[PDB]
Amino acid sequence: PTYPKYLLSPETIEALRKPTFDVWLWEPNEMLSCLEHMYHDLGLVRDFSINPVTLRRWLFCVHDNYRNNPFHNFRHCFCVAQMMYSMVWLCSLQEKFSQTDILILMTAAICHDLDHPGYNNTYQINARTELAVRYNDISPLENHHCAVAFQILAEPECNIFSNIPPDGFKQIRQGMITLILATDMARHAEIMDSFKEKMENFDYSNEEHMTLLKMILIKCCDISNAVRPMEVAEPWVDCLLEEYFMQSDREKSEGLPVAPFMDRDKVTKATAQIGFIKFVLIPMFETVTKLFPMVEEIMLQPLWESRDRYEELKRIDDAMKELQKK
Amino acid sequence: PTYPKYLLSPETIEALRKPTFDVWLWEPNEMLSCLEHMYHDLGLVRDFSINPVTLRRWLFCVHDNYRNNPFHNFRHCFCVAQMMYSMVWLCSLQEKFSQTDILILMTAAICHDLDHPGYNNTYQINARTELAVRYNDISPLENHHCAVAFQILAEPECNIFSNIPPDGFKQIRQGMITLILATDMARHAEIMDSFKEKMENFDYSNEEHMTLLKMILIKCCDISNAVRPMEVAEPWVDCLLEEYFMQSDREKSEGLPVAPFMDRDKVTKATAQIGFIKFVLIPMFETVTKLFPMVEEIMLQPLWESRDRYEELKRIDDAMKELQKK
Ligand SMILES: CC(C)Cn1c(=O)n(C)c(=O)c2nc[nH]c21
Ligand SMILES: CC(C)Cn1c(=O)n(C)c(=O)c2nc[nH]c21
Ligand SMILES: [Cl-]
Ligand SMILES: [Mg+2]
Ligand SMILES: [Mg+2]
Ligand SMILES: [Zn+2]
Ligand SMILES: [Zn+2]
Repeated sequence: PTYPKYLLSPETIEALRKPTFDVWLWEPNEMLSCLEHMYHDLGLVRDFSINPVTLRRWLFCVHDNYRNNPFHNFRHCFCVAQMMYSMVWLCSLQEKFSQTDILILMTAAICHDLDHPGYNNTYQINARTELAVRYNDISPLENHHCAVAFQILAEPECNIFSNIPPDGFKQIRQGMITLILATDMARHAEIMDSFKEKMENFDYSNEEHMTLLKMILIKCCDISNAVRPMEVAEPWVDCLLEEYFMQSDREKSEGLPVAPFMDRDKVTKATAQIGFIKFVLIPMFETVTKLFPMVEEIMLQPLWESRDRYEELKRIDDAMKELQKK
Repeated sequence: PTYPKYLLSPETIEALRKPTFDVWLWEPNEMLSCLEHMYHDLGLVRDFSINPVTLRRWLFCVHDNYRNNPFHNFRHCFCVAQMMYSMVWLCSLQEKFSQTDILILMTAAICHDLDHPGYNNTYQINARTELAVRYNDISPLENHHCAVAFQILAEPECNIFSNIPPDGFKQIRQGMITLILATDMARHAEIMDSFKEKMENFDYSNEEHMTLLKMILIKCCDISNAVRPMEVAEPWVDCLLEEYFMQSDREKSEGLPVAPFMDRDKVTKATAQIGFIKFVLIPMFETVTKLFPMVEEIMLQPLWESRDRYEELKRIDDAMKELQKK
């Protein structure tokens, strides 16, 4: 009568293009079909002569190399790449960007957290891990993500880039690296600044302007959870906090600095979200809206709502804990 | 390491181009992935804007509409379509045919036995079945295969021709009808003569000449299982005879006429093959070799070897019956 799960119904194909898409409904293989579809639908399979079979193997290998972390997992990977896919449609990015650029944006989005250990850079550096030693305390996680990405692509079976002349590869690889390395939150302010600076007299044919825009785009998708509808956004926060508490417990247990923002004893869902939405998320999207007006209605709207929802929740949190003493 | 069965190895993708391909090793879902690969690899998806998912849904629906016959089943249609794909490479057919021609050839190969009951035309006509009545004793099975083919494509989610302009559709539809109908073995000698007549002075840009070549090609692929290595060829013969025996049993049991060549009592495997190879297969391929010289060494040769092998088995079979029969 009807078809297997991995064949996407036309309703799904439609919803995939929109930020309201419910990421929680799907299972690993379903998600892999979606990612696969994105590559065809954006015409990347066509313009880069990607063998459609290689692509499936690549996607599967990528899935294997994500870990069973509360937040930094394949579902998140999928979530980021889906957001990226929405923005290509919403902002008509194919008008402003070459196909190469779109290829870079999508691949980097899929790859950006490969083999995340579930503990942040500060953990690596303070605990003097293999990765910190290997990368000399310079964005060890992001370097490793990027290294794993190209290890997968160096494998013949998984090499979606096999039909691209060497000079194209070099350009793609350089783009991915920049993008994946830019997801390190430590660099946030720096990148924001450079962007804001160039944002004063922006030129779509100045390569350094474009590079920064791509950087901002991936950063946007990276932390775009709070942009999604409340039902979808809310569980992600719990997962993130779960991961943070796991780290601080270890850090406490081994005698390493604990970040207050990760401390089980100091942190509440609302206080965590409020400053983050208000001071990191909102300003970042505000700046993007100057280039793409539609972003306000689609991205800023629900962020404002989330801000208000969490501010109100804090009032509640405060009133309740006040009650329990005086 | 561990890729699912339905992700085809690069070795598999490779062997798919040769007529030595072992059709028996594969589960339905793998056979589906192979047929999918063919449409991409030949540029059919590209040149006809076939929605990659619709292709998959279409293939699945086609699968659903094949029956569980000993011979006339989905593995057979896969086998036929795989042989056709080999022809395209072996004989460099893309230098001779439009992409529209290829699409007709592939699609008709896939659709050519849809919903086969396991009883041939002679059975339908003599038993006055519903199909024989519907089609007035004119190639009733083949007509039925077609109708199902187009009933499948009439479903929007299965319609791999959605983005083909109406003229193109009419042209494809006409081609497919001609080819599927040419698979009725009652017409074999008629078609051979027409082709041989054209063969005296063959014109690659005469439409009548090409229509006939395409008819011969589908006919070749249809009975081509006999051209594969012994290990692959022989089981098919047992399957066909199972179907034949099932029918002749019914015909005896219902007082209908029985064809000698389908008779449990009159037929040996060896004697059936020798006859078929000598008076149907070899002459057909011999005349095709005059247009495509490479066919001799890769079809005709295995056929000669086969004919010799079965001649040996016959000597041994005869000796066995010389011990029974009282
Ligand atoms: C406060 C900030 C440095 C830590 N931080 C973060 O890095 N990401 C990605 C979040 O989604 C987030 N939410 C609260 N804090 C967060
Ligand atoms: C009965 C059999 C020896 C003849 N025969 C046949 O008629 N068709 C259609 C085949 O595909 C086939 N394959 C092997 N023999 C075959
Ligand atoms: Cl506001
Ligand atoms: Mg990260
Ligand atoms: Mg038939
Ligand atoms: Zn991330
Ligand atoms: Zn057949």
